[PDB]
Amino acid sequence: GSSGSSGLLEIKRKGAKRGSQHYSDRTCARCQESLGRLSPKTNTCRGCNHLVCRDCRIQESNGTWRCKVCSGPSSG
Ligand SMILES: [Zn+2]
Ligand SMILES: [Zn+2]
Repeated sequence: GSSGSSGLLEIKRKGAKRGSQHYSDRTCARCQESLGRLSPKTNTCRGCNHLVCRDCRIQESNGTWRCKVCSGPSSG
């Protein structure tokens, strides 16, 4: 005769109870800089609707602008 069994799980979550005040940050999407002073609402790339600074974007016509990755060359 013979037999054998096994099995186990590992749970790991944030830890802190359900209550995270200000659990959101605003950092560039190309340089991940501190966009604190800057405005993320307006600093949104119309291309990929992402968050970038006034340094990782390019000025375009029709008062539009896109991120280097967008306005710049193609990227896989
Ligand atoms: Zn973009
Ligand atoms: Zn940037």
